[PDB]
Amino acid sequence: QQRIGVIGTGAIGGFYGLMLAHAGHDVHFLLRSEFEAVNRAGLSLNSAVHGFRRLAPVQAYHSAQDMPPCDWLLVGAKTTGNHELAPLIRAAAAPGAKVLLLQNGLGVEERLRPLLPESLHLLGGLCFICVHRGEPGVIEHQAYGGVNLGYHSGPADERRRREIVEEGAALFRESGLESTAMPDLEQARWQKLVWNIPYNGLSVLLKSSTAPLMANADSRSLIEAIMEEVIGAAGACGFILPEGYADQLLAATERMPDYRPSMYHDFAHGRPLELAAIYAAPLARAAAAGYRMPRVEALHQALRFLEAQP
Amino acid sequence: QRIGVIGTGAIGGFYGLMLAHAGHDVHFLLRSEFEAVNRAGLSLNSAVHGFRRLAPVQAYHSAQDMPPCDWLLVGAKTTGNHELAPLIRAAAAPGAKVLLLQNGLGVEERLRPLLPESLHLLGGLCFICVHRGEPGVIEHQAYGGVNLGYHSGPADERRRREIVEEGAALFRESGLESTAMPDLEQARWQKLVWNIPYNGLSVLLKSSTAPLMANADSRSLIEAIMEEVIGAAGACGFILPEGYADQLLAATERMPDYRPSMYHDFAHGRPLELAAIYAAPLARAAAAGYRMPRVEALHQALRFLEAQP
Ligand SMILES: NC(=O)c1ccc[n+]([C@@H]2O[C@H](COP(=O)([O-])OP(=O)(O)OC[C@H]3O[C@@H](n4cnc5c(N)ncnc54)[C@H](OP(=O)(O)O)[C@@H]3O)[C@@H](O)[C@H]2O)c1
Ligand SMILES: NC(=O)c1ccc[n+]([C@@H]2O[C@H](COP(=O)([O-])OP(=O)(O)OC[C@H]3O[C@@H](n4cnc5c(N)ncnc54)[C@H](OP(=O)(O)O)[C@@H]3O)[C@@H](O)[C@H]2O)c1
Ligand SMILES: CC(C)CC(=O)C(=O)O
Ligand SMILES: CC(C)CC(=O)C(=O)O
Repeated sequence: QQRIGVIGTGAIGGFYGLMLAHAGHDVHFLLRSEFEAVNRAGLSLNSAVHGFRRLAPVQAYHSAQDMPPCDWLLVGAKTTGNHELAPLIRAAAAPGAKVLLLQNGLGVEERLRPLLPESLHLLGGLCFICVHRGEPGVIEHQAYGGVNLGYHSGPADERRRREIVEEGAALFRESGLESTAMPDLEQARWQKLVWNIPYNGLSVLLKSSTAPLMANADSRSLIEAIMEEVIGAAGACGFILPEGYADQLLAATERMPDYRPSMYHDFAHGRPLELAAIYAAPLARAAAAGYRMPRVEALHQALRFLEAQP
Repeated sequence: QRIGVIGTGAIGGFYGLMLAHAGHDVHFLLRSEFEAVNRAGLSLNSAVHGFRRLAPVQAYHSAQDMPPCDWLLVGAKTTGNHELAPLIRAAAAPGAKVLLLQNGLGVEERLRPLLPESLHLLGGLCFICVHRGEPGVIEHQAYGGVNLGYHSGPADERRRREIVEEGAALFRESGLESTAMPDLEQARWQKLVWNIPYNGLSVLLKSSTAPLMANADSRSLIEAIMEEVIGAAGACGFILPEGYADQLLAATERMPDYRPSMYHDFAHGRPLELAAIYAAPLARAAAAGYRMPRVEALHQALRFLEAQP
């Protein structure tokens, strides 16, 4: 019923694009390194939640200008190349399209917004999912998959903004995925950092997946201390998270399957880490509030050092 | 002045050899590399002084075989006092001076209950870049000075200054720089400003001093850690000299690329000196109500790494 465009068909874009297509939506994929392989072989998903899923043939595109105008654009690219990202979105966007950034970090919508026409709605999609590019054209989905949507900016008034976020959530729900409308995209991005900041960084730094990090008492105490810093930074910036929120997130991660965070896969494959959106932007916002995050600041410095080493 | 060396590694081998090369009667107790040292001897390749060779050397595999020494240079690691203590006692002459050429905080006090109260327990702060190369070979890269401080023993206020002065004179006799320190605790805190950031980050970031100093992010991290140790020392009653971080950084800039002792330990599978270098300063700072979040986090990361397969 809706024409969906996927700008950046990686683990996230491939997964959500495939899931929507399997729900009967008209999905068009823009691919980069794997366009040729996915164009011929197709898209396939190994998922512990949804079983094996395949799309063949896929409506795949190597040029964004080849794509037809889409009502929703699912941005699955990393936050690392914003000026490379913007021209593609405008090309594939139908009049008044909804742009949904399926991206981690803080301040990402504001940073992309100057390049996007004011006629386009800009939304944030916070994905709680364990997923990675496993094999060329194959997506490895380990757990979860829910997406929470929030409206950032666009021509909609307050009622229409809620309707558009609800419309986006319902699309994923129709696909068999969990989805809720968030009242405050900025508050939700801060909440998501409480998990991404310790786990993404320590997985790279300590060369470890989630289970050994939770099993060892020192890493677990370090994770909790980092969580408190992010929660304090969120509070200092005007967003007070729920009571005992660190304990809730720690408990759920213990129930998580053994998992290597997205940033771990990035570091192993030599891809740029999303340090700017996940670490630098929270650190800068907290500094503006006069709130120091010593452990996060030190972790960011170590991550930058590791990226720069031969 | 019979000198004994308990733990003839890089540190014990270096200072023992320098004393022996200066005519002293030095007796080396060895562990893993005894048979190698007993045949080849001790060779010192020093970028500061040059090449020195001690062959043959008075080498021992058990402290029981050692004669009673007036000075005991302890160059062992701080990770096995239960093994270390009977060795010191067996090699100690009556009223001997035990010099702990070891990093960390609280090191002497942790050893004092296992040594007779008639022995003089001293600390030796060694600012030096030295490591064991091939068996029997000591690779000395930079610096080498030792500052001495008195911790415990039967000596009165007068003899405590004389004993610390006598030990410093031995090292100055051998061509080394050596200063008598009035406060061993403050001097140990000073040495921690270097070993806390550089030992841990070398293991954590799988790197040596040159890459850590050349990268702007790791350099800022080192500095931030240094200010934590400085602030903790001041919170515990020991105000360190001003701009000591900058002085340490400048010395490290003029250091050849160096792997701290803890880096060699991790690579060889030996236990890391975390208890003396991190746990003790953290607990001491905690009792003073001073928090070291970066050092606390570094210590947790190191404990994680040491427990991994
Ligand atoms: N479990 C997860 O993976 C997860 C969970 C939550 C949130 N996220 C967030 O989702 C976003 C993507 O993460 P990911 O795991 O999916 O990484 P990924 O597997 O590397 O996917 C990123 C995709 O974007 C493509 N891309 C980037 N620029 C492009 C351009 N101009 N044109 C066409 N394609 C372009 C990349 O192409 P190439 O593959 O050819 O390089 C890649 O396919 C990140 O912001 C991440 O924080 C990920
Ligand atoms: N440039 C430096 O190396 C440097 C500088 C400043 C401070 N330090 C500190 O000096 C001390 C020793 O450093 P290092 O570089 O000489 O290490 P090292 O090369 O490993 O030398 C240690 C020597 O003592 C032995 N040993 C280790 N633990 C022992 C124990 N519980 N009991 C008896 N003997 C033991 C070792 O036996 P094996 O032969 O079997 O290994 C070895 O012979 C450490 O506290 C270190 O932090 C070193
Ligand atoms: C639920 C998290 C594992 C997803 C995420 O944010 C990531 O892997 O980067
Ligand atoms: C004086 C330093 C270069 C030595 C040190 O801290 C070490 O190697 O453990």
